[PDB]
Amino acid sequence: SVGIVYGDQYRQLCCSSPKFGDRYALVMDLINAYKLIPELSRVPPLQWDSPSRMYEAVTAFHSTEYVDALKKLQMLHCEEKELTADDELLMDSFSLNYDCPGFPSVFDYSLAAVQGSLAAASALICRHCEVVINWGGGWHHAKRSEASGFCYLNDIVLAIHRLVSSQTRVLYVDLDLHHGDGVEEAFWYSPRVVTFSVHHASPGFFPGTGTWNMVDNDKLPIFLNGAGRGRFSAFNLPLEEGINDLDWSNAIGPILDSLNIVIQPSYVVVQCGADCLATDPHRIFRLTNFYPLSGYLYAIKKILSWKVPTLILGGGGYNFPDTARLWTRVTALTIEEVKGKKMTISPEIPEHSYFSRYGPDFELDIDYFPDSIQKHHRRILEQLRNYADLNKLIYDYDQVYQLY
Ligand SMILES: [K+]
Ligand SMILES: [K+]
Ligand SMILES: [Zn+2]
Repeated sequence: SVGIVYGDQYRQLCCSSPKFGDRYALVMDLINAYKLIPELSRVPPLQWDSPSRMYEAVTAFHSTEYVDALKKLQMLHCEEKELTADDELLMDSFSLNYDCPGFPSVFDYSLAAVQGSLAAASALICRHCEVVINWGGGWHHAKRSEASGFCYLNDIVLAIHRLVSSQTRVLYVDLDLHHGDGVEEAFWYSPRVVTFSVHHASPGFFPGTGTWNMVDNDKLPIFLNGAGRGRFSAFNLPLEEGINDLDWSNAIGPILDSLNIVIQPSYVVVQCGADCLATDPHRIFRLTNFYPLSGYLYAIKKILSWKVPTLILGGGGYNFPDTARLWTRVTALTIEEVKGKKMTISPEIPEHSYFSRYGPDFELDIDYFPDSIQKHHRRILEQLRNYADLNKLIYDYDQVYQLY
């Protein structure tokens, strides 16, 4: 069965932030408008028996000082008076400012994503669901003691921790426009959680990592890829702007297949940030949600074909209607692949709460008309072999080679 995280309180909290506003409501309501909810298993967000238990859970990754500061940020933003100079300095020291501002619900909002992704992980662990979706989660940039890119708590890292602690190996796949730095860092030293991010990278583009390592020497630059026992276990594919569905699919396809073959993961966690869409305000990549093929749908279908318990998460995407259009198709596709039953989504957006937001055409398709990679493939193939050799993994080097 395919599970999805939702709930009345969950929805309210996920819609309480200034940056993402009511995005989660549009997503879930569009899924509902397409009559998909009865096909899905409702997974309630996790709750804790006490403040201490909650704190224990979140500090499994985050520092106590950082969690304390994030809690204080909420309290301060629920008061009339301005922050003191000392409190400003404190918040700045955790990057709780700039693109990670405070707001009255900042702690509750951030924690909600954690509640949802932990619950999703548990439903996979006890085998209640074969796949679980959490469109309220996917906050890949949050660090141990730093907020980053409107990510305050890293629900992904905490969920993966739960999965690995349930030998267990986890494959993390980050499809967002931006490098999955927080998750990559969290597992930099662990061979058990392999991370793979495909993203745009270019000078001055956030967050700046996931590409060639810039250092003071004249040698050709190279990629960092993990450390200690985690050497070779962090994979990255930076792509130039403008890439379309087909080229993006061909770029990541062989990599995904080779990773599954070599790693043989017990769980897959996929971050499906929707900011690669051609209609995203970034205007960097040109992916679509087309399903006659959308790069996103191509990747998800491939991952699902592995029949490995899978967690599907959200992430970036500041065009709310088109993010909803994409995730609705991802959800329908997941039902179809898992349950082996056909879904017939009307090409026309059905009347519902937010119908008006889908102008002007009101169709399910987004309103859009559509050497380096070979070098990356060779590099990645070499890294995969290196990872396998270091971890004494069994597999056919030629079969994997033939994938590319
Ligand atoms: K990414
Ligand atoms: K790793
Ligand atoms: Zn992003």
